Amino acid sequence: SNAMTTDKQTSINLALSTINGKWKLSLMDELFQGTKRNGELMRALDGITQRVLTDRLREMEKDGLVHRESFNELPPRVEYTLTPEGYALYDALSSLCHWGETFAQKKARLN
Amino acid sequence: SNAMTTDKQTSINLALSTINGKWKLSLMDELFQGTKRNGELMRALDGITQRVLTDRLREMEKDGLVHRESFNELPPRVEYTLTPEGYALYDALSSLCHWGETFAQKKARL
Repeated sequence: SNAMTTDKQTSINLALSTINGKWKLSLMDELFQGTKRNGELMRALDGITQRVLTDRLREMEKDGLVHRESFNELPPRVEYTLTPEGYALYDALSSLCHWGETFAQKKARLN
Repeated sequence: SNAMTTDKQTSINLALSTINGKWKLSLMDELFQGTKRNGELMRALDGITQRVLTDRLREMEKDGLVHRESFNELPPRVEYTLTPEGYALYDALSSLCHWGETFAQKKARL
């Protein structure tokens, strides 16, 4: 928030720790396009195992980034989405991404 | 920009690498409100030596984050500010920071 009482380094670090784990950025990219079922994520993310996938989603749900909704259907259907904070972190990361893209292109141009 | 051709992971890591150097987040914070002289920065950052203050500022200038302005007056003086790129990276880190803050606060209430 840039509140003067907030230690910036500690809270940058804490924020990154929720999203820096293997697959998590890819997972977030998939959920940003829209609601996803387990099988869709299994297909979209090449070489991820179901054990790794559920582990990731569990951590991300815990951290408040991913919402898991179960539908009482025949058979039940489980939807994954980004939370509001999930979307907010997606946006912060896209801004950094945009920064690093511009910077890397300047380096290539002047090298 | 989330263009089809950009790897986001690599882009994020590159941005972070420019400010992960010790002191740099703090320098960038001191420069936000505007122009700073070497002595002001020295006094604001406890334990920084002139040597590493100059080393950081030089790296941040090379990375296009910091502008170094030389004034040719009596006597000459140098002033440091953030560039538009520097401000753009600062904004992006602030959004990240805000998120960690909300997260720690939520954790604290529980």
